[PDB]
Amino acid sequence: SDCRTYGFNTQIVHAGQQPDPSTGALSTPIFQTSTFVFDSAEQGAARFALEESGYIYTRLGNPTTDALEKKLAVLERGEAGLATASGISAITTTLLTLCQQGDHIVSASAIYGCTHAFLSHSMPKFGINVRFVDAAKPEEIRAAMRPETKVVYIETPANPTLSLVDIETVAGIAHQQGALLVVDNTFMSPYCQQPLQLGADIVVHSVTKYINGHGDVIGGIIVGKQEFIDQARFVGLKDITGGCMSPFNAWLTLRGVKTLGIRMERHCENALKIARFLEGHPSITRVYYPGLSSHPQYELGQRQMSLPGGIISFEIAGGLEAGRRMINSVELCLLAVSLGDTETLIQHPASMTHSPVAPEERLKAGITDGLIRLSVGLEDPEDIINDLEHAIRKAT
Amino acid sequence: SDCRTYGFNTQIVHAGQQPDPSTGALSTPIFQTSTFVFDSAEQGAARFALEESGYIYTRLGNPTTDALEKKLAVLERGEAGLATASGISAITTTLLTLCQQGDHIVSASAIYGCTHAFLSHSMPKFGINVRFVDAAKPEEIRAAMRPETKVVYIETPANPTLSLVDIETVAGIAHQQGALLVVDNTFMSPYCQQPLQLGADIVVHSVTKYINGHGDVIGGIIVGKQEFIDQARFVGLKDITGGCMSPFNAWLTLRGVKTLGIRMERHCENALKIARFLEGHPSITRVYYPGLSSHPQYELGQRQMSLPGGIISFEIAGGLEAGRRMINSVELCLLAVSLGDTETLIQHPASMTHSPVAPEERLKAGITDGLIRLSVGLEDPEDIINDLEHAIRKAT
Amino acid sequence: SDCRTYGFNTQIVHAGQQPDPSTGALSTPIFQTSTFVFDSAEQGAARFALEESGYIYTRLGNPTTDALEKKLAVLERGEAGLATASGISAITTTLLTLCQQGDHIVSASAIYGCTHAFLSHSMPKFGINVRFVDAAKPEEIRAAMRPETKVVYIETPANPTLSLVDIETVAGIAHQQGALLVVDNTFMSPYCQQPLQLGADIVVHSVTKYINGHGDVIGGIIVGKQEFIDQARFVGLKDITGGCMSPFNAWLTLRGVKTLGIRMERHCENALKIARFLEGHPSITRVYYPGLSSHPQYELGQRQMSLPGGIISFEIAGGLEAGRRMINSVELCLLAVSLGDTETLIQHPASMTHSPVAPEERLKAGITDGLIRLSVGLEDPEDIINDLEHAIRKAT
Amino acid sequence: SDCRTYGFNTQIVHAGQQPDPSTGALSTPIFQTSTFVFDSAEQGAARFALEESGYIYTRLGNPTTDALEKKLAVLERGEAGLATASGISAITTTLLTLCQQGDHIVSASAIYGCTHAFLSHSMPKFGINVRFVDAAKPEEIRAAMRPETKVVYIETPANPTLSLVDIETVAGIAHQQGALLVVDNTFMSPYCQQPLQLGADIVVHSVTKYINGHGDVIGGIIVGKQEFIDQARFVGLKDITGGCMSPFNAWLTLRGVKTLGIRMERHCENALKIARFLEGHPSITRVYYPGLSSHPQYELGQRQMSLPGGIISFEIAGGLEAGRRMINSVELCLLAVSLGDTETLIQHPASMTHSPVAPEERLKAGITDGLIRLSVGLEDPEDIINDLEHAIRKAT
Ligand SMILES: Cc1ncc(COP(=O)(O)O)c(CNCC(=O)O)c1O
Ligand SMILES: Cc1ncc(COP(=O)(O)O)c(CNCC(=O)O)c1O
Ligand SMILES: Cc1ncc(COP(=O)(O)O)c(CNCC(=O)O)c1O
Ligand SMILES: Cc1ncc(COP(=O)(O)O)c(CNCC(=O)O)c1O
Repeated sequence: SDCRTYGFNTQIVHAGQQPDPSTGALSTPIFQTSTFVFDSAEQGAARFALEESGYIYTRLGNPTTDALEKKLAVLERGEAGLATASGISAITTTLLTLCQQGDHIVSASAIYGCTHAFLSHSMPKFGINVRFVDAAKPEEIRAAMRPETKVVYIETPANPTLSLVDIETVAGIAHQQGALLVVDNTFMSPYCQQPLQLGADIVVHSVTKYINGHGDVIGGIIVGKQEFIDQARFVGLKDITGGCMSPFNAWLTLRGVKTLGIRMERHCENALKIARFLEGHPSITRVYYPGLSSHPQYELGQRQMSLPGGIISFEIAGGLEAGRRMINSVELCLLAVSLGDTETLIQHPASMTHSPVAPEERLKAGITDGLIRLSVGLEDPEDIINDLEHAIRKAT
Repeated sequence: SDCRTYGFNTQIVHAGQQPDPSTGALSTPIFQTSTFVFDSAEQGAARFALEESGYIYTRLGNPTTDALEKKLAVLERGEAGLATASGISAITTTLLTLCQQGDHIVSASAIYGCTHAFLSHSMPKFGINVRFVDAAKPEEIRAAMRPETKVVYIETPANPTLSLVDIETVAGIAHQQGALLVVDNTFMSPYCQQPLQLGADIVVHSVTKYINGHGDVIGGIIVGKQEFIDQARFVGLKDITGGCMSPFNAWLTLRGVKTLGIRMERHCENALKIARFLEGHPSITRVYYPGLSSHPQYELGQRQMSLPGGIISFEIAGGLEAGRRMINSVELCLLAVSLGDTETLIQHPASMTHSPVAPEERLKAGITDGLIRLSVGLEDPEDIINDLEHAIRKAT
Repeated sequence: SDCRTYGFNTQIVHAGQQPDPSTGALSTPIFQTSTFVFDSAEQGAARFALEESGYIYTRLGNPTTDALEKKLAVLERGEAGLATASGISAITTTLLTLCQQGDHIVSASAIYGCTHAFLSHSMPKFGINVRFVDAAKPEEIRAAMRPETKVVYIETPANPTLSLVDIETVAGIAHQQGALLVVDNTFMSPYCQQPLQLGADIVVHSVTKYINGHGDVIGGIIVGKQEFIDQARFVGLKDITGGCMSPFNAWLTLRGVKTLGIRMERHCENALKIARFLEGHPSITRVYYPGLSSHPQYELGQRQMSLPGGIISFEIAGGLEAGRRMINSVELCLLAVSLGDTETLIQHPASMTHSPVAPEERLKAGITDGLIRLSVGLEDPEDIINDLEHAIRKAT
Repeated sequence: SDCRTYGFNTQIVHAGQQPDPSTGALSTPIFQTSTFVFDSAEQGAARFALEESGYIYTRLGNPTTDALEKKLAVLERGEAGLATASGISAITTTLLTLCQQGDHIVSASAIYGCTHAFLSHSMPKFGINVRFVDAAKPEEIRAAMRPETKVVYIETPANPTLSLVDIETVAGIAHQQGALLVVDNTFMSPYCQQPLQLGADIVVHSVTKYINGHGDVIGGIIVGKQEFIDQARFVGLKDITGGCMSPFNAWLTLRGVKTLGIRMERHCENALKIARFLEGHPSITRVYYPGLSSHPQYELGQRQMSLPGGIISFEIAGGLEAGRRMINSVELCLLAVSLGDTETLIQHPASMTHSPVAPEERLKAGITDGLIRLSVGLEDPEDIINDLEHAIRKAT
């Protein structure tokens, strides 16, 4: 019995999971319990000093959460996993585990906004400095390293613009200089990109997105070597963020992840079609999509990703006002944040998430007035395309 | 329609809750969603800049979690609430919201061990110093204050020993010197003690314990003024710990809390009886219980608590080995950590949670070799007493 | 280890439940699985012929549902239990298990309306006849028996009017004449009335009401001898109604039932007060409540019930229109059906559930124009009373 | 806004669902409530007489269950839907709605065993007769019709052997003679076969199988004309079986069904490969699979099914003992009943479900000693094939 051995689809379905030993129940039971019962005083002391296995209390670990963690470790080719309340909590639990006052981080600039603020306004208040670079240009990463640099942090593709970061090249710079690479692998799952295999040390995910895939879990997951994971758990989560995952949330995300392979295939085949349509459209000025040949890092993309992903950005003819009109005129696509659910979602960070954010903040930070982000769900592409077509046509 | 007005039991049942407006559904629906849908671009921008109500995304807020938060705010007489993944996350989200490098905390020594470690080994790594005092002696609290002291932190009664801390007296010292009081109100719920009414600024709870009351939720809750809560939410939780609560966990804890008044009454009436039995027992050397007249702070207890609580500590004749035997000989009482569930739980932090923790660490830190902690559940007291009687008799 | 031995409160908390054997998890795990895994072909054949224990498939049985079933069997002093999708399904699964075409039932007239219709319009279509009697007059029960009478069916107290049925006296008539007694014990739980101890053969409950107690489960439970239960399960449920219970619903109802003893105590102490207030009110013409001395079967009530229950009926000065006004004027009490939740619920079967049901159907069937039914929740009685007082005053 | 209009994948994702109107919550909320609250007495009377919309009480209907019901109605091209506790309860609720004593049913012989027993031993006890025919030979269906025949009942493909039934041809015989056709569409979902479009009147499903697809829900669904559905609901379910569905079970099955299109595609592409491998294997004597050209009804299959399905039966060299060995020697495939989960499941109704069922009962009833049924999950086919190959090789 070793699940690391089977093909990747078999692993998505089976790894971390086994029928319940005392009943045969095939679905992983929801161990919705806060506490666990020891059968002896000495056994309670054994477990508590970390001297024996296994369970003590849900903040510390849980058999439902354990399966999910073993699964994701397997899919990412990591040694171990640690689930968390949110993807944000996967990132902060990681970096607050790795960092004390006086340390330095080097970060991609082109990351998720809530990650940006943690690093911008919160990290330095604990005396941990962060320097921001265009991670697409790995020399910038080298140029910002310092003796106190403990961690280099990246997302690929980069949330807003779908630019890429060469992981292997970034792995070697960070390592040469004594730092760990931490890669947020959220936009791809491990079905699409495996940063650990490229030399990264830690992978984090918002399991909220594709891994759960169903738009009803907020959660995160950390994957890395056993020694780091143990600290992330017994200190970072146990003591610092306390962002542990509900066993219900674990069990939903195990449910969600069974269909990861086939949902990724369909997300990505759908998005390719939609992107090609967007490219040919006279009212669309630019399309950002790793699967379009016109993508500046297309070849990089072809080597480190099995699939170009379910996310498309694009700019519409006429900026802010046209984008507003278009986003108000979709009938199928839903106006919401988050991504990686089975429904097609659309966001206009210009008329929307960044509207009373002064025009000059915006542009510096990769966002245009016409920029629309699409999360492509599992609908028939024709239906999405016709909805897009209608609303674009409406708006220009 | 104002629920702050009704009696305390009516509030436990009703406050924060109303039948679902589009259906009439009386149970608060589980909004197990990650995302929310805006009906306009401009409405999405309104909400996002904090310019209009209400929902955007579950890490930020959720209608299920909102009810629980409004309930607990009401019961504690606070302005607002913020739920969290764990009670630990309620504490760290609070103090990491209030503290940057260079700040000082003054803390009770006699607190929950995981809180102790956060303050001992983790807080100072962000350049935040913590000084530990016997909070039972409020002069010690005064004596340790500094110009950079931002927060005073206490538990009452104090987790291990059930010693008390005079909240009103501690409120005034902390305030006189420009600091906030933060009180962990976990061992009491607000049905028993309301620290905010005594002058505390922030109350935190592990809702895992009594508030949920059913041993199947890990969760926490923060209560305080709107201005602090907004920061705890939009920065501390959104950005730093990311310890948000599953809407399922919220909905269980709303379920759990309906019966808070009657479960507290029964916990406390049961525990009083058991404590009086323990007092009269020739093989029990000491009993720690706020409702026993021999309690050193009995009068303090009588003024700041409506009820003496569901927790008893006691020492058994013969130390470590007798306590081990006793704890291995109970048949009804369950050997487990946590407290405040409907089953009677018993822990022996000597033979157990602190066994390969060298004898000298232990004693300094209030723990004796014979010390047993009982969480008294909802069983018939006679049954618990006879189980206790049998096992004590076994062990000496 | 035998839970039939402890006091009744200890049993409510513990019976049917034990910590999970492979993990120690104290909360009963939710085995939300459809299927179970056998470790051998021969073991799969063993279980399937009923030749060995235990689990095969959730329609047939489940470890979560099993606990609830063992609990309720214990509390009712029955041999075994069988959970169901609804209380209606507990009744039909019972009687369709016990009855073929040509059989006869004798039933109380004063039962739940949906039960009435099953017996009125549905039972006879399968060639099973039902005769309706005032079960309050046990001679009427004797007078309607026939050689083909297989079952006598009753509710006590009787849903609408809170009249009672003498179980022991009805047990002996039914038995003398070769029939089983089936008692719907829903309005009481087993904490209040134990019909099996009085000589009844089968007890059914809508666990939707008090047993779950939290207004978020639809469910039912059957309790009786092992031999009948096995048929109810392997034929009646497996083959006929197929009304099996979700393991989630089981697990909520196990959660709900932990607090049964204390919720019943509070329901009943609250209702007593409210009933006495209603009695003294000049605008209330009649009050129906087993705990009022003016109850016609008060002594019967005193002998077969530990407590008079949480349900009050009463008539208001001025009939239909006054009752409508009153029910529209309550502010705390919620206008809804069902009963036995933690919120106080109020229904006016006159202006409401039976309004376009012609005035003459109604009166025959125990209902008056002014009749209001209150399900008394866990609010402060004073608050309920003042709400009642206000609205009554409004309405007359 | 009309979802009947979009392509079939768009419908799987969207139909029956819309963001929550008072919050925007994109996931359909779990309305885990027993009861609903009316805002007026008169509105409570309106709804109750069926005079206005909408909700009254979960046994009767629920907004979570409603979505699932509207979805499945849409996917099957029916007018309405009604969810149930089990697939068995979808069938009995249907036929007990349509049948009184004296009526006749004509049924396929080759159906699910639990359906068989209901019809064999239970239906006739209510004075409802059933005649069993080889539904593969539609003349046999004609030959058994009677003046009192109300319903013809079929499964296609037929659970054990995967024989087919020509729906259109059977529709016309049943209709010509004044009967309704009822088709159990469980082995296909509506993604694969739409019996209603072929002239059937009622479709039932065990949603336990493919529709939920995740092996953690027991549930069923009825689809048909509004007039029949209303009776199935307000009488058959409300009064007779009472097999209503938990809103949690509904919400899981809505979750499960989002991925129906892609899970069916993968189930069926996987199974085709495995079947072709099984065909070429010298130790496999017979393979039953609608997608193999050697299937006797291959052309029928090609016309009424979009896809040949995820189920394979086959016989192994050497009968009972070889099948036992093989089924005990699989390492990936799980030994369990049920089908249509994401894991590959295998059953040997010879050494197993029918072992102490005397050899002569068996053979009559289509089962051979060597017969193995495979439910093909979402693993890599190569992995399943190699596991099959190994175990077959083991066993012969
Ligand atoms: C790359 C990335 N990393 C982390 C997160 C944080 O995940 P949680 O919400 O679970 O804490 C997100 C969410 N980004 C939301 C999207 O841009 O709309 C993300 O896109
Ligand atoms: C007083 C107090 N505060 C905070 C916590 C932390 O709660 P969470 O486990 O939800 O993170 C605990 C738990 N103390 C466990 C008991 O001493 O066994 C506590 O007792
Ligand atoms: C006595 C009694 N028996 C059975 C039922 C049926 O229970 P389910 O709804 O779980 O199927 C009820 C519900 N009676 C609802 C009340 O009169 O408002 C009842 O009161
Ligand atoms: C065709 C068919 N119809 C109805 C059912 C009944 O479904 P429920 O278990 O939800 O009540 C089944 C289950 N048949 C199980 C399989 O043969 O292993 C079935 O295969």
